[PDB]
Amino acid sequence: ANGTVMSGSHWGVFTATVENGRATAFTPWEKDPHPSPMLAGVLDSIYSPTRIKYPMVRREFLEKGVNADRSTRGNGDFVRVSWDQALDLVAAEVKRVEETYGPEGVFGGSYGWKSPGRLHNCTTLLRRMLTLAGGYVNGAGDYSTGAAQVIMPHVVGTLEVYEQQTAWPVLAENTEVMVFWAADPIKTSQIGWVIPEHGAYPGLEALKAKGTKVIVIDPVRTKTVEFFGAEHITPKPQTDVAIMLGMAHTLVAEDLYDKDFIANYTSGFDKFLPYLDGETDSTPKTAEWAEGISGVPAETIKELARLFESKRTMLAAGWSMQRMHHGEQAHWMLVTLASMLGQIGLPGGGFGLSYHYSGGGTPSTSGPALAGITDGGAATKGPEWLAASGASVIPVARVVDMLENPGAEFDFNGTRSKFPDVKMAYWVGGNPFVHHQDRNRMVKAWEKLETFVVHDFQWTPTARHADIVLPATTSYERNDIETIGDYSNTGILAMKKIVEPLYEARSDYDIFAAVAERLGKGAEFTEGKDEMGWIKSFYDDAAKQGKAAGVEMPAFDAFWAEGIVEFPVTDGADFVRYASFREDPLLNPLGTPTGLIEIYSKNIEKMGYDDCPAHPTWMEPLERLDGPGAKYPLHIAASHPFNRLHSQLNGTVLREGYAVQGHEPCLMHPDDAAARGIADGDVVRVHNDRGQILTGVKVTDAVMKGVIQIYEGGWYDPSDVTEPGTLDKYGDVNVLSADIGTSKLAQGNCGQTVLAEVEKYTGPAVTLTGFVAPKAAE
Ligand SMILES: NC1=NC(=O)C2=N[C@H]3C(S)=C(S)[C@@H](COP(=O)(O)OP(=O)(O)OC[C@H]4O[C@@H](n5cnc6c(=O)[nH]c(N)nc65)[C@H](O)[C@@H]4O)O[C@H]3NC2=N1
Ligand SMILES: NC1=NC(=O)C2=N[C@H]3C(S)=C(S)[C@@H](COP(=O)(O)OP(=O)(O)OC[C@H]4O[C@@H](n5cnc6c(=O)[nH]c(N)nc65)[C@H](O)[C@@H]4O)O[C@H]3NC2=N1
Repeated sequence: ANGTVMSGSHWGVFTATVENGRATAFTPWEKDPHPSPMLAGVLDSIYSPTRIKYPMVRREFLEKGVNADRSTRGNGDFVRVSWDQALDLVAAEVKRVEETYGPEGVFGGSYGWKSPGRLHNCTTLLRRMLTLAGGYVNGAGDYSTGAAQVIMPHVVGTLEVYEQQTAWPVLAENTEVMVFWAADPIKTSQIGWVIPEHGAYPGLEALKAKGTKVIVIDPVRTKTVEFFGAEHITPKPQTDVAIMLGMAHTLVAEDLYDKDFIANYTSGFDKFLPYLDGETDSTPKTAEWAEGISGVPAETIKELARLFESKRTMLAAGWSMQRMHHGEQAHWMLVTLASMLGQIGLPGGGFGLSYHYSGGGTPSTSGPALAGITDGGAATKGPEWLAASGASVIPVARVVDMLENPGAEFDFNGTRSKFPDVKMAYWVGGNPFVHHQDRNRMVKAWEKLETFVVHDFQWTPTARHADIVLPATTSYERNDIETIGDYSNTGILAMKKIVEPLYEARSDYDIFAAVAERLGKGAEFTEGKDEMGWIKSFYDDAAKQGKAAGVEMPAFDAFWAEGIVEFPVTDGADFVRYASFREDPLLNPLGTPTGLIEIYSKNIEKMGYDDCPAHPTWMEPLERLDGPGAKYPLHIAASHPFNRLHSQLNGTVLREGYAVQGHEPCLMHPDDAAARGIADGDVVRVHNDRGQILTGVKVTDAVMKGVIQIYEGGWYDPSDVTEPGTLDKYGDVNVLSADIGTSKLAQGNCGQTVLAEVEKYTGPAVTLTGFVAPKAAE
């Protein structure tokens, strides 16, 4: 096999060079305006030393089954087995758990970023098989906008976080002041949930070319700051709401805010005002009060408030500030501040919660939607699940609380239910042993599972902790179809097979059709179709919709031969979010009970949640930098990796470009380094009451004083899985996070509410074992 093949991924469209059946180079699509350097690691992930070769069974589970000693999961003691033995065993375990415990005994939430592709959607495929097996417990929401996606529907009446933004070109022509609040779009625009078009880069470039004022509010001097030479505001992490309240207070005290916009488009500001003024608690939320909490100068806070009120301003907020205790307050208070500015719905004004994600704001084309295989759920009646058997769904980040407290009650967005009693967890396309908070608690809670099954193509910590590991193929070893552009709908791509499945790896589709076949539902899982039958069915449906919309597309074979279809932009570049509501709120009301922006929410008031009041409120978090009585001195900006997609690509050649002494890097301010005797490049121990990890320090004033940056996604590498609190040799920041809910409203994760201490490491030397396969899988 010596040629070139085009395909796509979460990092973008690309062309692979193949030489005697091996992919040797991934070259970015010629129309990608800003490719990601991570493509080199994508290619490397097909072949790296942590590629999973064969199906494996954890020796203790192979020998003892449910009586296994579960405290040794993760020690790497696996036995290689044949595909037939492993499929029989997985099918027997699914049947056994379903029969013995009901669907409530099987957790199938399997949260994860997987790979794009309408056919090879491993998490949907898992659920298609589990539906056929009798059912399963699902997850609700995600780790990205756990809080924001639940509070927005109460406030603005829509999901908001995953909806199209005012178009980039409308911003270049109308916005005078662009604010990136807790957003680093240069960093996070590299990837897409579906194939990315990188539409933010030309949008950002156009703002810079127009000379538009840009202000970044972030504890770290990011590349977004650098790109624009932006005015950079450095709040102590977790104090943005106090700053917003200080700005709002200033707008009232100086009599500047838009009273008309508040009277005509919002509901409940009159119940928020007294609190803002301090009438209810003797604590006027002044700029000075906000300086006390956040560290940002009171005069800067007022000057920003005045600037935003006097110029067409776009508040482009990111999501790290809601992935925290009381996370709901952040975007609720931002919308409240934006309502006080009165520019929601005007070209270039208001707010936007997706300018830093998957091309939000890239103009949408007139093309049709593309849909892929489904879980079969809307197809034969799932039996009756009664409340006594527990909820059939949990907020995703409550997975460990669930395992630890079967039958216990939990509150979620106005409803109380009981946790189901789960005995089996099946995970594909996700890495919970890296993405979930409080690794030491989670490691212990996993002992409640009888059986844990994982499919991946990389030996992640999650694969290392499974009882049964099945090697999946990458997208580059099969064919698929997918949209380019979560919002732009730039076109549809043929994700063409580049190389044959490596080693004994199999698509998740093939695996699940095999398990389903052993359960007696083979035909039902495949629907009588094969890989191209499924792909052509999705395409044809897309084509039928396009033909009916005046966007006719070629026949399938013709589309597949070209490898792509691109669609025309009609009016998508003119899109202004909230314009129709602004233009006539009686004709175009929002989906809230009042039809208006709810600054005070009667529906939330009725829930009676102490941690989620009925108007945006400054509440003390579990821990925050310089909080009164806080134990630990440094805030960890546990944010998204520049050179990984979460944990993805950790076990590739890219790792050498950022690792420090082989460990995940930790940014630290020179003053904080010097106070601990720490030198740039030193191995340091980062620890709190929940865990301890090793990182390699990079001393830089890019991180504000009091804050260290350790990205999420590091492959957890425990020194000894049987030792509680064991040191993590590589640097998974989730060993240090707490596992608590943003509040009772959303139950989102608080992965960025983290305080810790750092010292030069003086323990025993460490050997990294997470970047090579377990000995028996070699
Ligand atoms: N402290 C902290 N701060 C954060 O900001 C933070 N972010 C959170 C968020 S928003 C997210 S979404 C999570 C990410 O958590 P997530 O589990 O989504 O992370 P990934 O590293 O994308 O794991 C995806 C896995 O799927 C595997 N895979 C890819 N394609 C396939 C396939 O076709 N088949 C199979 N079987 N496997 C496949 C990949 O190899 C990889 O191991 O981390 C969350 N955790 C976080 N913690
Ligand atoms: N390169 C890359 N890697 C990825 O893993 C990745 N993941 C994707 C996913 S699923 C999503 S959800 C998004 C995540 O998009 P999200 O906006 O949640 O990104 P983060 O990197 O967690 O935080 C963005 C910025 O917030 C700053 N910040 C942290 N705490 C605070 C705070 O208290 N106040 C303020 N004002 N700023 C704070 C951080 O320093 C960081 O620069 O990116 C997506 N894109 C991604 N790109």
